[PDB]
Amino acid sequence: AKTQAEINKRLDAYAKGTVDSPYRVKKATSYDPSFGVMEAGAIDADGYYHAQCQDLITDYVLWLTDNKVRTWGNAKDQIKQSYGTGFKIHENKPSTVPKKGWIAVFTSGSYEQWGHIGIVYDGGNTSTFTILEQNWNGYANKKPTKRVDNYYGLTHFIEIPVKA
Ligand code: MMC
Ligand code: MMC
Ligand SMILES: [Ca+2]
Ligand SMILES: [Cl-]
Ligand SMILES: [Hg+2]
Ligand SMILES: [Hg+2]
Repeated sequence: AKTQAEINKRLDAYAKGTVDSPYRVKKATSYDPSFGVMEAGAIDADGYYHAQCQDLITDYVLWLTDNKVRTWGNAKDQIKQSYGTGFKIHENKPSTVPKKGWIAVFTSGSYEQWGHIGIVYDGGNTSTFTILEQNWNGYANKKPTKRVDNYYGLTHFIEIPVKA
């Protein structure tokens, strides 16, 4: 498990393009004509579809679990598997405020077909929070980027283990 300080450091490094990850693009990379050239800092964990939302989580979960757990499936499929001990899936109830480093999973509305996923950067309040995510633009080309979300379509949070 990682400490909150380690988690918080890693989130800023994702957003800065400096994260210690072997899946971070070092030089602008392209292989899929349907997507934009991945900029330095984009995370591509599977070698398909350039830098999608789930690529970020694959990397993050690998890091949290010392490379023991590789995610499978699309964003929406993350709530149908377990990343292991100390990971907990919570339904988003309208009371529910997430914590920094938790994983936010969108599975309804326009997000239904593949889902969307990202990391809670600031837990916010009941109205909004700040997410760190890839590919909210659809072009699969940008590094992880922060966005204010209003909980629309957001159905679950994955609580991650945090070391004292
Ligand atoms: C490798 Hg944590
Ligand atoms: C609330 Hg699990
Ligand atoms: Ca990818
Ligand atoms: Cl997405
Ligand atoms: Hg640990
Ligand atoms: Hg939607």
